[PDB]
Amino acid sequence: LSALNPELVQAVQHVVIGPSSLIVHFNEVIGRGHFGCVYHGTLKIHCAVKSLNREVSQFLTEGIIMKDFSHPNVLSLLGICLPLVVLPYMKHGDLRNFIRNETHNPTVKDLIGFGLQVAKGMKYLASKKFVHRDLAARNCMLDEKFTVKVADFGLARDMYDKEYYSVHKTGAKLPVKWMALESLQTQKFTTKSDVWSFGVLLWELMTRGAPPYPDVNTFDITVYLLQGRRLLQPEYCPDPLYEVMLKCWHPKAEMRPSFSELVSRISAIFSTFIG
Ligand SMILES: Oc1ccc(Cc2nnc3ccc(-c4ccccc4)nn23)cc1
Repeated sequence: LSALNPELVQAVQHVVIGPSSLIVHFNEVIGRGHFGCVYHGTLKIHCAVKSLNREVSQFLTEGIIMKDFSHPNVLSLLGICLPLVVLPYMKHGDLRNFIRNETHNPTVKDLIGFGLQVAKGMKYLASKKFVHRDLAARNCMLDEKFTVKVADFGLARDMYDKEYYSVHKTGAKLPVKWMALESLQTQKFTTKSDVWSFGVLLWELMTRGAPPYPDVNTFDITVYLLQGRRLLQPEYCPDPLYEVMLKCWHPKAEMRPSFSELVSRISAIFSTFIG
């Protein structure tokens, strides 16, 4: 109902996909989230179609807001099929699996570049006052040109790897090993807590997808961090990039670099490498 919407009525025509335009292939699964499976689709362009099972006014507004976001390093929304979430197909899947995959071998320069692309995507999102809440390598994806896109947000938001989410008093399922100290304490999320997660993501990139804090159990991470601890420097992580990570994990949220600063600092480090 258009009356239930604000003044975003004129935008509904652009976000809605007619069921005649979309072919969905329920015999080929390309992701399993807690809210539903995602399937190959044809819209002629290749797409990913997300099922939602395991207010309509609010669902449409979320889609309208999301479709307006456009950056080469942010996963776009193609539209909603009245429902089914229609996303661009990502040939190379999520970033964590890609870097753990022994088929491909990114160089250190390639890995830093993935980091830089994430930073640009987050710089965009931050400029729109959008807090991600769940930035991690598992939640970024690569397309056919190996272009990295910040994903897992808006209508695409889900837990795509349940192992890394812990049940809280609140009952909330939280990615504790990617969370800023203050978020673990208050469960509030800010752009500055996204910056903390970004630091962990950089660590993931430089270890080619190692799990962070393996010998720490769940919410004991707060105890671990408060002992005066941070993730160790990976072998092939350049010294200045480790300094960047430590800045992302500053105990004072407001002292952490902006995503704009991260793009600048990382572009510089990236530029020193060949191949
Ligand atoms: O080709 C595509 C496939 C799935 C999606 C949905 C989606 N949106 N955001 C995210 C973030 C992570 C993952 C994901 C998928 C598999 C394994 C681990 C994580 N999926 N995802 C979009 C396009």
